Amino acid sequence: RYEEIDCLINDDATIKGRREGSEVYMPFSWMEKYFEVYGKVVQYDGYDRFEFSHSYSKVYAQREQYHPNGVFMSFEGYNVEVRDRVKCISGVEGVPLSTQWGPQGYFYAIQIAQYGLSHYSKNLTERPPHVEVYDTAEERSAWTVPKGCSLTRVYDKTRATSVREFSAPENSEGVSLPLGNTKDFIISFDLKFTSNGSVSVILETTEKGPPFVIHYVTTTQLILLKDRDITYGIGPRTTWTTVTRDLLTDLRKGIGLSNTKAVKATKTMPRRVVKLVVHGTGTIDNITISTTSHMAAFYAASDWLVRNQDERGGWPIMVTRKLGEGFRALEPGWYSAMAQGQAMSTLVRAYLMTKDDRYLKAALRATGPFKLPSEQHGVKAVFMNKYDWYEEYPTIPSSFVLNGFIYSLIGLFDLAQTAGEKLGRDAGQLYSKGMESLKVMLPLYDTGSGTIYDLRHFILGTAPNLARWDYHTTHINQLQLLGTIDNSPIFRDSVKRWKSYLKGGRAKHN
Amino acid sequence: RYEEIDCLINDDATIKGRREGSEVYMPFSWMEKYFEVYGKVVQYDGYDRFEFSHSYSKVYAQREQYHPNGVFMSFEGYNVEVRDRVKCISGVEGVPLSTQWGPQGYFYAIQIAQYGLSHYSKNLTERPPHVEVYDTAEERSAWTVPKGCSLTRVYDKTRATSVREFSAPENSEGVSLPLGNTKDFIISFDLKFTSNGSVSVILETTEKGPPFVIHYVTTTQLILLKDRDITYGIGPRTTWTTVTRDLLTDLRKGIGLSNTKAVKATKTMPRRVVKLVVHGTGTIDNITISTTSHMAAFYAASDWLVRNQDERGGWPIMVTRKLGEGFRALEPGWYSAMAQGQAMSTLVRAYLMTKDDRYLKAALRATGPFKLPSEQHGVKAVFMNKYDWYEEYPTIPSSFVLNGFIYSLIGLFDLAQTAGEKLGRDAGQLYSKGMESLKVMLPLYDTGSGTIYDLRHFILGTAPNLARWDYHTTHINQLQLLGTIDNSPIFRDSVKRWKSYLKGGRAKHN
Repeated sequence: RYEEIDCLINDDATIKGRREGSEVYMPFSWMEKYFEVYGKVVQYDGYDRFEFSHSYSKVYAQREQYHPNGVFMSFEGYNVEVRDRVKCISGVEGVPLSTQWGPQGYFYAIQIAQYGLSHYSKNLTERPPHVEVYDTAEERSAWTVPKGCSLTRVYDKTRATSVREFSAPENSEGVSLPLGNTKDFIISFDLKFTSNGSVSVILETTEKGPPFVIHYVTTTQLILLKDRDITYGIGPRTTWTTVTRDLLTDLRKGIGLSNTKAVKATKTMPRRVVKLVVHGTGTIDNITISTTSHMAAFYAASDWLVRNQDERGGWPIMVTRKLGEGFRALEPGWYSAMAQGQAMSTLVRAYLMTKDDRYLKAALRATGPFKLPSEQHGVKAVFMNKYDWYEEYPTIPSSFVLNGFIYSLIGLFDLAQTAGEKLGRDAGQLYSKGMESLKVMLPLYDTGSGTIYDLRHFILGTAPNLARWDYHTTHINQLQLLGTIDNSPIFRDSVKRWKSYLKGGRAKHN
Repeated sequence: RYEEIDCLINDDATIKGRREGSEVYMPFSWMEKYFEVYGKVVQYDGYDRFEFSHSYSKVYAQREQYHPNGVFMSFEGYNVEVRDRVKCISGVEGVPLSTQWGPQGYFYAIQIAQYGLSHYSKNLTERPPHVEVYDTAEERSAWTVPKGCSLTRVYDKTRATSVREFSAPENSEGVSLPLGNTKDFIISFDLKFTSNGSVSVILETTEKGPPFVIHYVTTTQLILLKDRDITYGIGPRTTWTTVTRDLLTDLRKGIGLSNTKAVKATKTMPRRVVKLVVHGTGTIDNITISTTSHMAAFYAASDWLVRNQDERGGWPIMVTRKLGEGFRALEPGWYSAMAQGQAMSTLVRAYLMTKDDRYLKAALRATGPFKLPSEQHGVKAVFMNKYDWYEEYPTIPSSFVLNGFIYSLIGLFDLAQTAGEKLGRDAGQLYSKGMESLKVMLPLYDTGSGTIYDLRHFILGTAPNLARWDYHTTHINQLQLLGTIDNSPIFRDSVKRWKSYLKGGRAKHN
């Protein structure tokens, strides 16, 4: 005798429930939206279970105390390049290009840094990649050489082993080397062009029909799509470099090419790296395909940061940013505490890896914007005349975004610990001060059931800007990290309570 | 084909749900506790409905702009004396006595004031009471006069009409007057004793067996219970007074008499006021029974306030109060901004009714504690060195309870508006300043889904002390009141959003 029963919701709408004796059952289709909760029917052998969740995303399981040369917080599980705000990985720079606030496309230091840190972290946690090297057998030849082209083993005196000298007119089919990899999709080759040309990779995919071809060309063009040809300019390449490309990413970013702020999603996947094809004149060597190539990405990010830091020690964001109603628009050229800090964390790791002082010097200079107020090309805000804050968005009036601030602090900590007592005193001073403000202000972000993203409600006198669940777990990840390098009860206590919110826990009411 | 399905909740516990095709139904017995929501099965002609609610308690429907001589906020629907924190209504003082923080029993100005304001408000909104007058016919006699007693119509030269002179030994049955009221339970009589004695009221109730008897005796005893005899001392009564007693309250407070902080609940109700019985010598007149007697209660509260105000203009709370972990205990003698303000609101109404300046003078003096910091026998706190606050609990460190602060402000407004430009300038100055702080600090109490009771989380660095729903609607009631006397957008905007929280509305997340 389950019977249908009408359910009046807050004296407004009516939904259809079920009743069995004294028990009333309410439909999840209503619950999902009403409570903003989550549910899935999951299959088992001969039965299904319904799996309910109060929240989404998960808190990172720390394995040890945080240290500057180790994994960066939870970034071992963070895929930066896959997101639709990354238009592509530049062929010239080898780092992500952003479209998040301009469809124009711009290099954004936060993305570039996070690209570095995530690959850095994954290098520490993953099994080693499988690696296949091609064209490495006794004389002579695996290459296909059409009429009018040439491919010769030659000796470059600046190098230890022979290389391959190629010649193929642009209108010819080019010289080609069979690859045939069906498992791994990170390609690298050492390259030196003596003319305009291209290295093309032929890629069979899950899309029925002809393969896709990705053309890496000697121009500064960013990205192009025409039918099944995707083009990336990689610059002149007239001195020896190692080119490393993630074909999975390069393929999908080409497929999803869009005039909008977001790359179109695709389910298309690569199935076989068929062969490589070269047009022009020059030399090539060490043609390899690997499961992953994390450290190369890390160094590309680290080197981009060094080259693009300005005289003030900052990485200027050259797009206008309007944080919302009540906040003055930020004109191009603004700095971000988060950008500065994430860059420090990347550069410190690069320094510790190489002892190349250009990395340390860049990091030390990055402290510059932290010393100036927001209206003076800086990043410093003051909460109610007492507490220094390093702004993710240096707005007028101040905005006090939590996650970006803590990222700035982790950057300062990396730097202070690495530069040592004399050189790292400025960073260590900025850090200790920021940490004071953090410990004091942290309760202002706690709703009793989740967290708030910024202090917009108090600064503007408006509704709280509540943090979505993935920012909530980010907040937790950040505090548990800090909890390993600072023994204050507030970090362990906040983490414990903030974790309970993920399972529908709440602060007590009176 | 409704089938049972297991429901995994946050990867922890499993409950039994129901499934019909793609719809999953979850049991309210789990929902009620998990989401802390509310539900009732309500009967209709031939069917039941399940009525779901996100919250409890309701927001008061204002009918006009707030003014000092009108109803006090939502108090027309507030029953003060019925609560179990009120031990009884004193026979001597005619106002509530509290046991909330001491089972000892003490007079608490907040309760006394609210008793006054609620009865004041109900006088404005209710239909007039039915009123029955007894012993008012031509000579001579409705009285029963046992052997050895006397009851005579006599003339007191200080009074316009004859009174009844009584004489009955304490061990006699007393002289008695039939009443017989089955509908109304507020008894009053004019009284002057010339000896020790008592006026007893015989009350048939829903409890089977003999009637209860309430004895109003010429001692200072508070309240006693022995079998079906309840005793209240009303003092000597040796000069003419009007005694007014709510028999419903007097009965239940006697029945539920307890050595604890809380009066025991009872379902016992009065059914008939049978008769009145007098022992001793003296005179009595104007014996009446009414549905309600609101203004008498109002004046009893107003007069208590005048008599019990100290030299500093305050009503000292003479019990220790420990607000919670992190707050130093308050030693007896502390003041409350809420007590001060509620008293002003009562005294201003009394003044406006009577033009008796003793009421205005008391109110003006009540401003005293607002001018001193909490550690200096005052009520003033300062939020982060910038914002004056009037504390409900003047704790160390400061506590910043919202509802009590706003009550203090409504009191200051009543006073400022009533005392006029010269006399009311101090109150008007304290009010304007408090209102500045309120408008600025209000967002700190908004969780995005409810409100917070105080700022304990920020002052102590701990979990938010979330406001239960009835304090949430109190907050709303208070802001919509303020919204009628101050046109700032923040009041109308906060009210709108805070109201939506009652129906499961939430601030947007990012």
